[PDB]
Amino acid sequence: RLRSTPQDELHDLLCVGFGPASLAIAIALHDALDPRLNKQPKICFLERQKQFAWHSGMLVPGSKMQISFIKDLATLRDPRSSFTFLNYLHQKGRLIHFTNLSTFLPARLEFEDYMRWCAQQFSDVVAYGEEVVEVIPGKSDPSSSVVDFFTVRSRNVETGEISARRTRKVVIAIGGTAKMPSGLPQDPRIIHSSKYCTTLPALLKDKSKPYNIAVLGSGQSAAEIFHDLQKRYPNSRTTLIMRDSAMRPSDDSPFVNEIFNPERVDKFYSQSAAERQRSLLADKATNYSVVRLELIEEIYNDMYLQRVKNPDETQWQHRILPERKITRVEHHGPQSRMRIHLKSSKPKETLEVDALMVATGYNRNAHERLLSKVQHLRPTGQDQWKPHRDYRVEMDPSKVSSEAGIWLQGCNERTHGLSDSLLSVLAVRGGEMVQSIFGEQLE
Amino acid sequence: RLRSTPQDELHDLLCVGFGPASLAIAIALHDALDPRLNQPKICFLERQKQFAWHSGMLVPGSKMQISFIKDLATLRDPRSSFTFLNYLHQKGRLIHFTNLSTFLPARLEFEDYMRWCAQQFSDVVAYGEEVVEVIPGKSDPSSSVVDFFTVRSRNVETGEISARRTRKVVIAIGGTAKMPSGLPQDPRIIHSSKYCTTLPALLKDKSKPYNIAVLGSGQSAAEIFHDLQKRYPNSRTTLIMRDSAMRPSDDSPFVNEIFNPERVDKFYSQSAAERQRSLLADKATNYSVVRLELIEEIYNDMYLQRVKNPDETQWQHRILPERKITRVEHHGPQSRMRIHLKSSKPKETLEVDALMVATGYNRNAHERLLSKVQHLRPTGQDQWKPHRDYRVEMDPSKVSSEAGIWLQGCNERTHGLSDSLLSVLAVRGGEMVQSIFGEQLER
Amino acid sequence: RLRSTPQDELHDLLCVGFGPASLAIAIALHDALDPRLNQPKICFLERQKQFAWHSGMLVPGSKMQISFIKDLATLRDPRSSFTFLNYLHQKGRLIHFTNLSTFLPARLEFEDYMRWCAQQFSDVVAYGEEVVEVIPGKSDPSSSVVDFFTVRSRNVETGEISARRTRKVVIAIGGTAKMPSGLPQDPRIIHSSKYCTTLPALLKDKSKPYNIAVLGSGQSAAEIFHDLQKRYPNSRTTLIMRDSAMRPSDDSPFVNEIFNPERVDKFYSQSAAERQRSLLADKATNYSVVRLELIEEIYNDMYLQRVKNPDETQWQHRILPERKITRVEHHGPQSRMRIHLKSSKPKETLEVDALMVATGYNRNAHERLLSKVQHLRPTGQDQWKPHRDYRVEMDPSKVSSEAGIWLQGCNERTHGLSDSLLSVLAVRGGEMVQSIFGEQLE
Amino acid sequence: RLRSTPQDELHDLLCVGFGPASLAIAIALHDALDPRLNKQPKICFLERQKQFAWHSGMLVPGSKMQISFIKDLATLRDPRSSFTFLNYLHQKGRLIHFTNLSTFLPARLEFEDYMRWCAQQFSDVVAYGEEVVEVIPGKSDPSSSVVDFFTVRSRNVETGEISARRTRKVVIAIGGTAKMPSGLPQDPRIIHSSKYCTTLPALLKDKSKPYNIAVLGSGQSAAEIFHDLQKRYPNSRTTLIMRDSAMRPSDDSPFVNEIFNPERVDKFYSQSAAERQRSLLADKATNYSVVRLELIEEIYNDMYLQRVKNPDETQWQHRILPERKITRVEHHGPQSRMRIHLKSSKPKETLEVDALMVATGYNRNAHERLLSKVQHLRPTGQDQWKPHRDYRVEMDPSKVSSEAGIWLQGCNERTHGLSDSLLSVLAVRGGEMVQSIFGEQLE
Ligand SMILES: Cc1cc2nc3c(=O)[nH]c(=O)nc-3n(C[C@H](O)[C@H](O)[C@H](O)COP(=O)(O)OP(=O)(O)OC[C@H]3O[C@@H](n4cnc5c(N)ncnc54)[C@H](O)[C@@H]3O)c2cc1C
Ligand SMILES: Cc1cc2nc3c(=O)[nH]c(=O)nc-3n(C[C@H](O)[C@H](O)[C@H](O)COP(=O)(O)OP(=O)(O)OC[C@H]3O[C@@H](n4cnc5c(N)ncnc54)[C@H](O)[C@@H]3O)c2cc1C
Ligand SMILES: Cc1cc2nc3c(=O)[nH]c(=O)nc-3n(C[C@H](O)[C@H](O)[C@H](O)COP(=O)(O)OP(=O)(O)OC[C@H]3O[C@@H](n4cnc5c(N)ncnc54)[C@H](O)[C@@H]3O)c2cc1C
Ligand SMILES: Cc1cc2nc3c(=O)[nH]c(=O)nc-3n(C[C@H](O)[C@H](O)[C@H](O)COP(=O)(O)OP(=O)(O)OC[C@H]3O[C@@H](n4cnc5c(N)ncnc54)[C@H](O)[C@@H]3O)c2cc1C
Ligand SMILES: NC(=O)c1ccc[n+]([C@@H]2O[C@H](COP(=O)([O-])OP(=O)(O)OC[C@H]3O[C@@H](n4cnc5c(N)ncnc54)[C@H](OP(=O)(O)O)[C@@H]3O)[C@@H](O)[C@H]2O)c1
Ligand SMILES: [Ca+2]
Ligand SMILES: [Ca+2]
Ligand SMILES: [Ca+2]
Ligand SMILES: [Ca+2]
Repeated sequence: RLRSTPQDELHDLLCVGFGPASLAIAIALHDALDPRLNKQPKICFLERQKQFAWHSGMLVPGSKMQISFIKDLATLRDPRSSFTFLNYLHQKGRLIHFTNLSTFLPARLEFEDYMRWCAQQFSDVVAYGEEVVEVIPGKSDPSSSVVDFFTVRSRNVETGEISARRTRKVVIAIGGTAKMPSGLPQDPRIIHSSKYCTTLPALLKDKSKPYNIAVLGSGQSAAEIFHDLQKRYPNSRTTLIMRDSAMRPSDDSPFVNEIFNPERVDKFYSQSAAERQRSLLADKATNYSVVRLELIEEIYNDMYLQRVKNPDETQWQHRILPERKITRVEHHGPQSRMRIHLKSSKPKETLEVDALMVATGYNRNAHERLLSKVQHLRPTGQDQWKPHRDYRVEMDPSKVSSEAGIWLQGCNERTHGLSDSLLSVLAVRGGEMVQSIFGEQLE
Repeated sequence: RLRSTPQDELHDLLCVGFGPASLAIAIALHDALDPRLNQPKICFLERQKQFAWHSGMLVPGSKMQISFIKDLATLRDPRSSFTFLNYLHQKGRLIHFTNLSTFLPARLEFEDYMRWCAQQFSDVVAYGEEVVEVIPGKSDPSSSVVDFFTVRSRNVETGEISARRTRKVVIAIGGTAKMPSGLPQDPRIIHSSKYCTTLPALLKDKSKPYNIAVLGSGQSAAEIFHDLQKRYPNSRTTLIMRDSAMRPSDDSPFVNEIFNPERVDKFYSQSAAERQRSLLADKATNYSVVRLELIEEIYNDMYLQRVKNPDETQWQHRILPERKITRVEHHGPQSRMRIHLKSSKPKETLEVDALMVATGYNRNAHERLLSKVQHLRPTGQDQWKPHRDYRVEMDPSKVSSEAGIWLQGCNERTHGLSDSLLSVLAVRGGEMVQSIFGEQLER
Repeated sequence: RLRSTPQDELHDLLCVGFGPASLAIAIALHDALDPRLNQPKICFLERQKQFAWHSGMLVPGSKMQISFIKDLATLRDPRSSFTFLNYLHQKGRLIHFTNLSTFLPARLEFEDYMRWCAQQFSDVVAYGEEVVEVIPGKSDPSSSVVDFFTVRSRNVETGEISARRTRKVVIAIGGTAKMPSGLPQDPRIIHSSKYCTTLPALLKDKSKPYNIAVLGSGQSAAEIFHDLQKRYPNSRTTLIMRDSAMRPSDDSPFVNEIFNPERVDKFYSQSAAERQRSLLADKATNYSVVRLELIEEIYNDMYLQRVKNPDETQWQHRILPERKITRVEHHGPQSRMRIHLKSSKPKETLEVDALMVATGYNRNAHERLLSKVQHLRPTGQDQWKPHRDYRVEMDPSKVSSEAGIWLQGCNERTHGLSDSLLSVLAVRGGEMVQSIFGEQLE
Repeated sequence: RLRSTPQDELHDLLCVGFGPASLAIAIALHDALDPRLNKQPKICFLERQKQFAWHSGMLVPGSKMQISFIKDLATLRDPRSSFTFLNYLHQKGRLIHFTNLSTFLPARLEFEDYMRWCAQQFSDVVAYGEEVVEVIPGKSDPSSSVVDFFTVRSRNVETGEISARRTRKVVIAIGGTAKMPSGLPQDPRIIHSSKYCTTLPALLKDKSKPYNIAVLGSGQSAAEIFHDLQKRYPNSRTTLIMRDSAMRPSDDSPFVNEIFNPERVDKFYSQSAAERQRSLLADKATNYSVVRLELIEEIYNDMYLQRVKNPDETQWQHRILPERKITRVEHHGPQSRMRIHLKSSKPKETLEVDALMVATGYNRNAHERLLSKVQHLRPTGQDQWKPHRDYRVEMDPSKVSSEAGIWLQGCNERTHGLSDSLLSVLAVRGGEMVQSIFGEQLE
């Protein structure tokens, strides 16, 4: 229903990224325009992938959502929305079938399809294959001392051509970038977890071959990869390398998990920086460096069966090496394998591996580089973009028109809480964003 | 949305009973008239003084036995405003229920949801009306053809009789208590359906060492037996069952596809012999079975008695399996009742202060209620025959086409094990609205 | 420590079979001989070359269906050296098993536990011996009374016949494959009991798109159906069942009291009518049922196919309910058989490279084995009748009291649903040692 | 089979305390003397309580063990022992019935009965009702300057009379003592969790009275008390006061829990003090200030039901006050209720309560007072007892004979790991203790 804006027109809103966060904004805008639900803006979305896809590099077989399907992209804002997960199922003729599953945790493949089904209804306003590379200040009058729009430049991921689009307002919703240990070198055989399903098969084409494959880390991504490798490459020898002493379980308990409630964002944001830092630390185990207990137990059971076959752990096909860090990687010459050097992680062993899967998490700072050509518009003394409660970043008012602005989505954990980077509050936050950006225009 | 019809007018439809089945029809009619989602003269008569859902069995901790997705609207249209999720959103409780991580709300909570739905229809529901007669009406003195029905109800407070005229009747009156034959009439012999409303009046002192027997081994018997040991901590309770053990309900996913709304067509279109065979083979999904978790809790309570005393005969709370009651003897209120037991195979004497009889329900009450119109059935029929759309066969030479009677909730034999449950109410509500109002709504 | 008896001597007891039932007797005799806890001339004959527990069905990930406490000793004496926990302690694995927090070891692990037990009786077990007949013996040329038995066994690898003489015999030979009568004999039609041992030799290319059918809907059919989809990832598998659905086994605690060892006394004393009715009423504990967790796993795999394609007819792996096989075309050089299906209610065909037949077992094989002594039964018996202590009725005028035959594992009709399982083996082994050797040990 | 030594004789070993730690030693000595298990020392145990009892003040209805029954007092050392939990069940005629329970976690009540069954076989070497008060040095030749025995002085609970027993070797196995926040005054209405079942009923006799009852803390003891009070006093208003933001789940994941393995004691002890501290910190959530998830979920569901009835948390019968600390208690005067003053626990609110349950944990320092009169025998420069791997404390060899010594049990978490104070390694540690104390004597 949302109609396209011509590429060279002045947009009202341009969103960088079309993952769940921008999709929830698109959905919330649709719903706010729906006479059936409420009491058209010139909008477009740029997405570097060639079609909608949700962490496709980590769609390992059997992987599940880590959040109740009720926390979809609409329901917590309005269960009557056409964009609920249950309505998607009903449109697919699968609602009763999903009901008989008796699970709150769909396969990630299914929840990706739900979001693909939503995203297809916005295809007229999404430009796929466009990687935004810079955002530059615009002036309607060149002799004005005030920026009143932004030019967003994007690179065609197939041809390299640079496109430009003008917009009053920008949303940056680009998720995370791979965090690599600084000491690891670049090599086609060292692959971050985010590119597991998508590039490792190309590297290791023979599923029956006895590859040596190592996994670095001990959070959910590492555990899913380590566990999947033993099925994907049944004759491989896999090694899980972690600096902790053990995989530790994610905190799914209900009182702790109320920090993810949508209505907590007001209170979290109003707290002092010192309190927000302490709170995030105390609740870290709900999300970071932890594994769903059910997957830990599965891996533990697999280890036990190896113990039944051979009591000597050093002889096991699949091994966990706890409290170790990689200190050196040899990787030159035509030989297939790298030599990983391991030391204790407390305050030498070597391994010959065909590939090293690096499951060491994500950073959420890439908006600083994307926004570098407008960062002179920030107030003096800021080395970082500062979002208000409504996610609009602070601009020097002598330099930027009140009609122009930039909002950040998904990189605001420090100011808005641990739910900021997840699916947890997207339905409600998308509704807040539509009111913040479009509210006056709608009325 | 549904406006009252003056009590004197010729109604389009009168529904007898305002339990979940009739409520689902009201909701389906509301949704069919809702321009977001897509007036007849309708009224409902309910004997209870307000909406209430097996209030006599609202024992503490009792839970739904069916996923909340099978509420009164979602399987027909997840966008409906009458979904359980939207009810939670309207109550400010949606996020809190999400953190519960359960498909099975407390029965108390699901009653409040349906009561919240029911309040939307307060203009078209007359509470405290017990329907006692359905009378054939002939608007033409010069024709013996019946073209409407007069429904007579007795007000439970005044006892006055009121009459309403309607073209069509829905009979949606649930079940009546099934009692073993030959029990004496004694206020201390109480059917499970009146457990919460009658037993506390009879046994007022919660600390007294009452002897309380429970007859049966299905879900009602297990919930009552388990609850009595908490409600009367010093009581001596006895579960009497003719089976050798409580058996677990079948909640496995392939078997339970028989409850899918789209299976109604398939079940109906089978011969009487195959329908009868089907119901028998699948009986363990519903009848004479207990949810495994409750079985396990009762078993653990029994085990703890064994820890304290190895002699089962001296336990406070006991199960007497493979027993039948030969008679319940009484000598007035001055003394306990005496339950005489023998083997249920093709002996004990119990002295009790009350006998909870959890022996299930019959769904044949519509036969008495419709006795004054049964001469309009085709020659030879001794029971009402519903077609697929739930309308009973009438002799077409005796009843007009504008007049009809439908049955809801008593049609297991022709429509499947889901008929008496919540399982297909949302979808069946939609079909009923089509069958009864479809043309009227098309014009 | 059970010492061997010279083969030509007259044994006190000869046991046919060395599966868990006979093994539980050996363990109970060992424990009865141990003054720490509290020698007859005994020998066991086993057709397999070593101890093995349904090796043809040791599917990856398959689990015990009974708590490890019902091992081969604990319910009779938790102090026994032959408990599962002591075995783990001896293996250095007890703390590691504890951390699993499960009552259900892998079948592979429980087999190893019983193998560890069985290796301690190697002095009294002859493997590779298939018993073929039991013939009566009369040690007195002047009396017509049978007072011993000769057990004749064919060596598996040499085919040579050996004769062993014994006063008492135990038959503990488990079950035989039950096949639907209308199926023909073909290398591509394999009973579930030979899944792991026979199917790989027939279907050698783990990556080829075979069509593989599975007949039945009990635990065996479910385990094979689910496993085939991993073992042959490109196969098209089909579960053919005459019921409408896989149904869950009853593991609920009151019902499962029927497996309690002390229940055998009460069950045995019931009438034949009551025992038959009782067995029927409790059938869902054991027969034609699937553990709920596995049903749900199979259901979830079906659901994921529906996510990828809503048309069930085009799914890789399918279930075909309320079907019966009316005909199999298997003659010809074509690698695939054609299966003809009809409704099982009182024209579709499948072309398959193999049909796995998971249709259960019979436990009547002792009738053929004992045929040369069946004239010793009392008149008017067409079956062997076990007493409570598992000794079969013999005509007193024909058989001396110091001679007898006991049956193990085939007495469900008289001793209850626990008879064929591991459930009462520890306790039953103790009772058997008392019945067979009790007067001898006192 | 262990026979009494006359009270006035020189014992080989005297154990202070007869809880699970001392009982495990008694069991290991018995097994070491059994020719079945391995092909008599003068020993006595002194126990303050009148019979064996295992945290009887916290035997709340429904409380369960938090460790697999396989970790009983013998099995991990020798599954053949007559003192295993499975053998105890067999002796009681309950083994099959417990098997049908399908649980690794007996009721605490049942596990206490198991240990009482073990303890009663040592009744000839245990003096109950004896509170040890001091350990004093002994010189068999008083003119010499070498200590070669110890006199253990104990107060008879019934008569207060002091008796003295002499021994070469002493074991201190006295568990923990109630830890109270230093700011709380002494008052009969302020009760530590350790005395909940035994003292609170004496204080609040009428189970139907609407008492106000507060609970301080958020570990397992606070959760069990908070949950139990709501059943024990159905009309009470209970309040859980915690300085954390929420109850947090205990870590029962299997890799982490390998720290409780008996064979890990060697690994843990052989680490530096820095690394022992760091590791105890990393694994703290297995044991301290945490609650079993299933209990958290049950309390959460009870709170949810209150919310169904009334969305305003301030009106709930039972409430949780997070991030609070008690700053003042008013408790002088004849009024039934104390006034508790609360403030935020972050770096005006009052409650009036009939009682305050203090679930603030335990200290394990009480051995230092009992050994004060021998702490001059430590080597020069120690102000704390230093146990070696085999749990014997370091003595100055020029002052203490090699045939005399003191061992500590249960208070050595610092040096021996998180399992030290639990049942986790008692079977194995008992065997080790028998070898250390009586090894040469038996060989
Ligand atoms: C493997 C994995 C599984 C997860 N599972 C869950 C879960 O089950 N439940 C849950 O609540 N959360 C989960 N998360 C957390 C995750 O962050 C959210 O699920 C969600 O993806 C966040 O949405 P988003 O739109 O903020 O970020 P993303 O999903 O990362 O989306 C960002 C988008 O922007 C695009 N983009 C990036 N840079 C540019 C650019 N320069 N120009 C144009 N486009 C660009 C990317 O291609 C991407 O599509 C998971 C995270 C990972 C890594
Ligand atoms: C204790 C109990 C618990 C159950 N729990 C579940 C569950 O968790 N999930 C599930 O799917 N099903 C459950 N059921 C099955 C139950 O039948 C349905 O939940 C549902 O109540 C059926 O709805 P109904 O409108 O058909 O009948 P009812 O709910 O019985 O309602 C019929 C109505 O008609 C009224 N009535 C009867 N006679 C007259 C008259 N002469 N005049 C006027 N009014 C009359 C009654 O007062 C009542 O309000 C349960 C049944 C029982 C007994
Ligand atoms: C696939 C499968 C899985 C099962 N899993 C379980 C479980 O987890 N828990 C449970 O309680 N029960 C289980 N059962 C039931 C099973 O019957 C028992 O576990 C157990 O195997 C019975 O032991 P048995 O010794 O009486 O028979 P078996 O285990 O069958 O042993 C019989 C032995 O006799 C031998 N034999 C046969 N004929 C001769 C002959 N003529 N001469 C010499 N030797 C002969 C056989 O080789 C065999 O070794 C399972 C059954 C099957 C088929
Ligand atoms: C409420 C609670 C529940 C617990 N549940 C578990 C569990 O389920 N699993 C687990 O692994 N651990 C559990 N623990 C940990 C607990 O420490 C162990 O269960 C166990 O109690 C340790 O035994 P111990 O003998 O070292 O100390 P205790 O059990 O404390 O025994 C110490 C004994 O010494 C006696 N004593 C003390 N001082 C003197 C004196 N001066 N003179 C004479 N006698 C004295 C006491 O009377 C007492 O009997 C629990 C602890 C608590 C508080
Ligand atoms: N199925 C799903 O829904 C799914 C799947 C995957 C991930 N996720 C979610 O995505 C988010 C990220 O999870 P993640 O596992 O990818 O990342 P993560 O939680 O941040 O874990 C990163 C792991 O790598 C380690 N690590 C980080 N830097 C390291 C370094 N320089 N050297 C050595 N080790 C290092 C970390 O150890 P330290 O803690 O010591 O730094 C940790 O073990 C989580 O919220 C997760 O739940 C969800
Ligand atoms: Ca949860
Ligand atoms: Ca289910
Ligand atoms: Ca069970
Ligand atoms: Ca665990």
